[PDB]
Amino acid sequence: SPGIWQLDCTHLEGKVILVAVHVASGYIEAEVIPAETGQETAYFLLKLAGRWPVKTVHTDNGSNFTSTTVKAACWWAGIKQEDGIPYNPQSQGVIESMNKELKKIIGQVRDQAEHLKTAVQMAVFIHNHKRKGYSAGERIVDIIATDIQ
Amino acid sequence: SPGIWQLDCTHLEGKVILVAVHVASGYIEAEVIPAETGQETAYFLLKLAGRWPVKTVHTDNGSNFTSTTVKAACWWAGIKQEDGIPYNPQSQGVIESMNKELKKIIGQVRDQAEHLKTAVQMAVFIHNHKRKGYSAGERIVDIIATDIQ
Ligand SMILES: C=CCN(Cc1ccccc1C(=O)NCc1ccccc1)Cc1ccc2c(c1C(=O)[O-])OCO2
Ligand SMILES: C=CCN(Cc1ccccc1C(=O)NCc1ccccc1)Cc1ccc2c(c1C(=O)[O-])OCO2
Repeated sequence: SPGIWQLDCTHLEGKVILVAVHVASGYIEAEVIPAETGQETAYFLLKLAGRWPVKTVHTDNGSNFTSTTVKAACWWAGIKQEDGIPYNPQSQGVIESMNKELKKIIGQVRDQAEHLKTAVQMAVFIHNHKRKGYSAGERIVDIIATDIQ
Repeated sequence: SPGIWQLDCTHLEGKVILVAVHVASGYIEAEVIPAETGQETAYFLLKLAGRWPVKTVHTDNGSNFTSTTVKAACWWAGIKQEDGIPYNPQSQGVIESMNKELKKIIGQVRDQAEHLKTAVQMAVFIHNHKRKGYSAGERIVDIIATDIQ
């Protein structure tokens, strides 16, 4: 549970926003890329796993699941690459809700940056600090610290 | 001190590696950029602060300290922007040592990636996971969790 992340890909302004969600906390990391490729996805996971103890990744689609570059990054970083089949139906909904919330925040900050990537990082900030009470940033640290002890 | 980070800029292969060190743990995040500008430094800090509770940043040089874009990002993200003067002489040495260790790791992984940015993320991964016994990634989580509690 402390080590499980889910990949999520959403679109805006003709660009792609790749998101990793820490399932147990709702904490996120995201980046803007021109298109979702195996190489972009691989690099994103390598970044993520150098930063948090990533044990398992539920990939966002079958192409990233199949991708030999994505499998190579997961091998490199010690990550168990799994499919993203929502055996729990509530998962599709949580992710769609998350994409809608993130797009809302992006629109609230959109005029504060020329580039979409800036707005996306502002939205990540607001999302992770939003007190729900604890924030997602607080919850991820507590979950992992509890795990280490 | 759970919220204090130090910026560090180093060079390799005619490119710039921008590093943020979490002082109390030695945990790092880094990126490759073509040149250190205020815009690049501002964007990097915005990413960092959406991911960890960044309270204070010791800037790496006077230009980033002066930079109005860097000040604007620190304002946006709630970061107290400070100078980086090593009033403590041991700070120079610690950072110099980290740069040499990071470059060493980059050399050990260099052939496993075409692009320097890939090698740099591999190096961040090895650095944050190295047990010295706890790893820097373990120490940062514990420091911040204790703080939240
Ligand atoms: C001259 C700086 C460039 N602009 C100015 C701007 C243009 C249009 C609207 C507002 C602003 C503004 O000053 N917002 C406050 C602010 C500044 C920095 C960080 C957070 C908030 C911000 C910026 C900086 C670094 C970046 C960027 C961008 C970006 O515009 O996307 O993209 C990659 O790294
Ligand atoms: C087909 C992918 C391209 N290469 C292949 C390669 C070229 C030269 C030497 C080795 C390799 C190799 O397969 N290493 C294993 C490996 C693959 C992925 C992640 C970690 C380790 C890796 C790569 C992937 C994504 C990226 C990259 C790069 C990069 O080469 O820098 O840069 C930004 O996103």
